[PDB]
Amino acid sequence: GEQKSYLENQLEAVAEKTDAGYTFTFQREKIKLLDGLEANVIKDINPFFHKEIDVTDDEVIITIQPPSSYKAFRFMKAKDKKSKWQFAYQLVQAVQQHNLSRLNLIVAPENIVFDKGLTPYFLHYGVKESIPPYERDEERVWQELKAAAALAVDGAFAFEDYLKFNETLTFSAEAKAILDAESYDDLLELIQTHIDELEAKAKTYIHIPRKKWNIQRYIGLGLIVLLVPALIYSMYALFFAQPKHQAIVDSNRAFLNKQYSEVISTLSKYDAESLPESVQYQLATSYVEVENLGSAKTKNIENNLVTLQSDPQHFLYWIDYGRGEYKEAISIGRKLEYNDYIYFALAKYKQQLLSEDTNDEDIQKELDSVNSELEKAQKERQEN
Amino acid sequence: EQKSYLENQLEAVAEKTDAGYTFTFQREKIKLANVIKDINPFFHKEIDVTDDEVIITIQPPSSYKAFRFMKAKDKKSKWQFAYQLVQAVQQHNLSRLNLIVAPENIVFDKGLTPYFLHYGVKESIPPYERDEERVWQELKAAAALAVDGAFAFEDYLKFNETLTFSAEAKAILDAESYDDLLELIQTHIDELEAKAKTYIHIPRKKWNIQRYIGLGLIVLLVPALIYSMYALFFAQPKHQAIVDSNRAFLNKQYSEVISTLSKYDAESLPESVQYQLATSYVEVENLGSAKTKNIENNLVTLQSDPQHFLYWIDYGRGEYKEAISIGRKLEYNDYIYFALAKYKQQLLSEDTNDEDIQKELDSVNSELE
Repeated sequence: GEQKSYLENQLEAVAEKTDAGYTFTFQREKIKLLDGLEANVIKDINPFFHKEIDVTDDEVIITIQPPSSYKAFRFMKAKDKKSKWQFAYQLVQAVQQHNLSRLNLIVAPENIVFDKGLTPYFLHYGVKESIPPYERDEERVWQELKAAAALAVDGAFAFEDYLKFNETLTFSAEAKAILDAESYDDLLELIQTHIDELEAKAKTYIHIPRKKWNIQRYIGLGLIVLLVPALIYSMYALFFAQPKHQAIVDSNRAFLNKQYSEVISTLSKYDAESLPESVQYQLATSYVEVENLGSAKTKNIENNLVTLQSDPQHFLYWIDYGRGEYKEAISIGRKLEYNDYIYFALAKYKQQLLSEDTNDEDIQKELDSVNSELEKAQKERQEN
Repeated sequence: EQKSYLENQLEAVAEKTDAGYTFTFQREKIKLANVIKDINPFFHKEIDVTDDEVIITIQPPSSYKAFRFMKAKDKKSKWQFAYQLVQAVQQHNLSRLNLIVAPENIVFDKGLTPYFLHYGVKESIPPYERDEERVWQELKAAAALAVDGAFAFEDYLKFNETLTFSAEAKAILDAESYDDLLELIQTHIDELEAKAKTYIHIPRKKWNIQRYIGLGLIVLLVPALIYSMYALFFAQPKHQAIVDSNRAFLNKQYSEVISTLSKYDAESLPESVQYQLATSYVEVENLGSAKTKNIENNLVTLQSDPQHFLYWIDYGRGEYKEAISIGRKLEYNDYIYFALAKYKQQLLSEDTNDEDIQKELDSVNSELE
């Protein structure tokens, strides 16, 4: 199924690409050479293109060899949109600027080659009443031009789709604009606005080598993963660690001045286990002092139970008792096996539970646990 | 009043009015120009012959821009324009029309194709005759001006070994033929396309926003890192030292208080910590039981002048000249005499050539008697 191209069907010629150049072979019957020149006029358009004409008793072979750097139309499809619209602007201009009277155009893709400057060139030209296209056909050339421009810019369909079946196929917005042009200046203005819009868009863009762009991105992301711990630590050091140091300085100053109530208020927002053992000692002796027990009872606690060399559990007991945390202090008293710590905290816990209503079944169960231990220790301490 | 290159070569005044590009010559230098209308028929061309002037007016289509508008385009467009400029000169075949490849004579369309405004006429309008060598040098200078743009047209055209040209400008100006020059431009176009493949394209607004975000992160990270370094390596070890010396003070371990706060200056420590450090220096001094009792409950107390703490820390650290000044400030004669005596002992056991020590020893002995 050797299906022929548009150029081949229109001229009734075989178009091929050999090492010698582009071949356009016609039948002698369809070529009228009435002068002596043998279609010598075709060499007057692109003198830089090597042009040969072979006339035999039954065939006419035209050979066009453009410079090696010139590429066939098919190589436009892979270029960028800016280049496509520049090629289409220059393709319309080359058709519009054609003035050679004896030479007739055929705007087909198989007939176009372009240079490094994206300028299009036609390989085969018809000769007036000699080589097809025999006569000028402005309407045929106009429709060929809009289909070639649409094929080069859109590229969604083949040249014959844009050219012949135009009122049947759902074309692109860019291709419909090209194919619906009513004049050369209208199409040139349509193409110019697309070039102008692309050039304007490109001006608002920066072009960075991917390696440089990527290293700047990892630098920026590295700054973020370094700023989140530095900010979080700074917040802790400024709003938690620094005011704790000043509180430890202030509570240690108030302790030396026997201002036991001031030590309590200065360290009131801190948990006993967060404070150092020496600070725990000072807070516990301050709670013991503020408790206002007997002179002899206080003397027993301060030099036998809550000393700088005693179990830090003794400090935790008096801080819990001093902060109204009796259920917590009772557990500490049970751990140290000190029955006086258990009984003295159980008595205060009973009053704390008694302040709560007698309609909370959890409070009544806890109050029944306390009352049983207080009546057990009273009969034991009074006998032995 | 030096004119432009085009003006000096043709002996004409070149201007741009609303009617088009003006090229006015003197009647005497114009020899009897309808051939001028055969190159760009799309350009409106008029010739006015006055009794002493010939004014040529070329009006290309509105969309065509002057040579000066290439400078703001991208390098790829500048190379493509140069390619088509070399081709326009190479393809010029009209025998009676002569070229002048000057920037003030070139315009270009949306497809970057260059066009010449004024053409000379054979033995009629300058350039009167063809000059292939002048045209070749004009072309390479115009191509170099359009592509490089670092210097003016006359600098590239000068063709002298005086100006240190760019590598691209030198390549264009050193071309030996039209094909050598076209191929030279082609490899530069091909090398630009290959370089473009390794590039990412970010909208300038997006790239600028993240640059200020990134710079804002740096101005926020330097104070956060510096504060974190201070809090971790200076503020935290000082808090632990204050905790440790306050624990040792409560345990009557006066020598331990001294060694815990030894790396800190007395004025950097809080007043309560200064008190504990001073009473520790007083205790370590090992004075009399009664003498120590007088100091601890009359001079170095939690409610006394912090200068008393500074005196005992200076005395305890061998800073006798500093302690003497503090004793003089508090007007306490016992603080002056007791520090002057230890300063005399420090000066003793050094050398028998210290006249400054003998003068200081004579000052202390007179006040004690």
